[PDB]
Amino acid sequence: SEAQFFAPTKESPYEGIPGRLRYNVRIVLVEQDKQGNYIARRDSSTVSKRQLAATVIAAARYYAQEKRAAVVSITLDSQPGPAFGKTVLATATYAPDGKGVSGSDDWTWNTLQATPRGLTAQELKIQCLWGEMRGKFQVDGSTDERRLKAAIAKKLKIPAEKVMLNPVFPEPFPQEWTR
Repeated sequence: SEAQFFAPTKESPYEGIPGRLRYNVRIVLVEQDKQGNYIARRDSSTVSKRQLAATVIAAARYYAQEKRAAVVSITLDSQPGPAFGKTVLATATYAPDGKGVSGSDDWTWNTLQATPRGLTAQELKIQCLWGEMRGKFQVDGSTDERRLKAAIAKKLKIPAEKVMLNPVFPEPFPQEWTR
């Protein structure tokens, strides 16, 4: 039920609401390799929903303190990559003063989401191939999923019914987990 090692991939402020700084951050799970270097976590399928939630909760609390932000949004991605080369594993928005994003809301925590588990090395590889190859499979402004699924399947020598960008959708997570 503890937070996992993470590294930010993107950080940006939003000051649209006068006197209420928002800080939006995208994070990924990391691990140490044999050489002691940090890399994108190879397999997160054994990471629980509770651990994914604890990671975004801890990151939100960290950034609120460090950037002196009134509001902090954290998105945990499956791995580094383009928009369609990764998926959301967990999310959390934190407003320490209990006034939400607007400054007149009545919440401290919102947009609490976490997938039931992380992804396997194979699921992560499929996502990476999806992101790299999809540009060659554009037909009338949309991805030809049938042909993209088949080309990944042929490359990895696996069935096409195992090929998808999002193998596991996020779920809400309880408010009591943030206490």
